[PDB]
Amino acid sequence: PQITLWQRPLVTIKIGGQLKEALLDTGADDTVLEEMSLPGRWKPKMIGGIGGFIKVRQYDQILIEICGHKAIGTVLVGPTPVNVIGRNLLTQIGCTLNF
Amino acid sequence: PQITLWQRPLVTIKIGGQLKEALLDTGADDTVLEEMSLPGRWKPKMIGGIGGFIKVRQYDQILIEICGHKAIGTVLVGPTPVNVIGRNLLTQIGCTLNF
Ligand SMILES: NC(=O)c1ccc(S(=O)(=O)N(Cc2ccccc2)[C@H]2CNC[C@@H]2N(Cc2ccccc2)S(=O)(=O)c2ccc(C(N)=O)cc2)cc1
Ligand SMILES: [Cl-]
Ligand SMILES: [Cl-]
Repeated sequence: PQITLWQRPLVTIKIGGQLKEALLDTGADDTVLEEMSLPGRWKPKMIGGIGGFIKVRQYDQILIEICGHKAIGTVLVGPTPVNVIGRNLLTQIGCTLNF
Repeated sequence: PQITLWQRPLVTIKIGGQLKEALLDTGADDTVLEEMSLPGRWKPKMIGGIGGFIKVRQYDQILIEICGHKAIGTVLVGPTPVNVIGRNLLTQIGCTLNF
């Protein structure tokens, strides 16, 4: 698809058997989602932006489906105010910026 | 152009006659630059990042070039982790997300 930026580029995703709304965010190095359970190992990380930092759990090799595409990547889980899909997974679906 | 996301989408901008590096951020609603001088009067604005909301300075109808494409719009000034070019100017230069 070609997605306009007149509005926030929100997509639905499936992860953990769960459906979630998320922002396609080229500014985010990694995908960050609100508190949820995920399988496997993880490690603690601090991520930050305007307003400061939050602590997240970093899970790797997580299966996610996005716009009918299945991708594998890192998911940061923690108290974010906005779920975003970061570059780490946008590359896997072949997403590019164009003007 | 077409910009992939394996690396941060950093581009050169020109504002106030000076060159600066900035991140193309489709997660940012607005355009937020590091502390700098801009002409005219400003207005207060609160923007929300991952660690919370903060006040920044809002300047309207400011000329700014993004990768050589000329724009004129709202530029916010404040303690942003990096210069970000948000949807208000990305739409202006005709930028979309594609996959
Ligand atoms: N309103 C506006 O214009 C606005 C809002 C908010 C900001 S921000 O400063 O917060 N900012 C830019 C940013 C921050 C840090 C590095 C490079 C660029 C966010 C916008 N897109 C990416 C950022 N994030 C997603 C987000 C947060 C809030 C609203 C919408 C989207 S995030 O959750 O901070 C995050 C941080 C870091 C990582 C990581 N390390 O992977 C992942 C995620 C700027 C502008
Ligand atoms: Cl103020
Ligand atoms: Cl604008």
